[PDB]
Amino acid sequence: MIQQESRLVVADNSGAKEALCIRVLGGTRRRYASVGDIIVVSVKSVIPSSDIKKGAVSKAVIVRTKKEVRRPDGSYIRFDDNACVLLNAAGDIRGSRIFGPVARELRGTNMKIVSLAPEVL
RNA sequence: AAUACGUGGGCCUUGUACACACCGCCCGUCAAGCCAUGGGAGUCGGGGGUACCUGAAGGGCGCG
Repeated sequence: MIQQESRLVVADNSGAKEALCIRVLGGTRRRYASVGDIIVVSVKSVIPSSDIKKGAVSKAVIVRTKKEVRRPDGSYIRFDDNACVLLNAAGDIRGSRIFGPVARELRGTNMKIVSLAPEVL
């Protein structure tokens, strides 16, 4: 459950550390985004000598949600943070590593290259 | 014919920042062209220090 002005951890090896959600894409008055949803972000903090600049508007895919997500088999998963991965214009990973676990729902989001993740839960 | 003869050159000394020689040299501002370098709301880095919190391996100390 991520909305406009929510702050997310950036869970890849690109320069960004924190991001701010500008917009949830997908329709008029679409309020919330969950794992596997695409959002627009503004980069809030970077590491020194970062490829991406502070204040850069970018796209991202949500990979971890504090609010729990329901699976059709009656199971639920929730994480301790809210984390996203930045994307380029083509819709591909901007970086090369993924830090922390990612949700299993990302397999079906045509986002298979996040198989860089240490563990898919 | 008239009319009074007293008010630019040479010699000696002196100063010189001139020696094409005072029709000389020469300062400073404004304007023009290149070069280097100061101040500045801020903003971006680099490694070191202090304190705190976490904390591997391997010894020590009493499965911690």
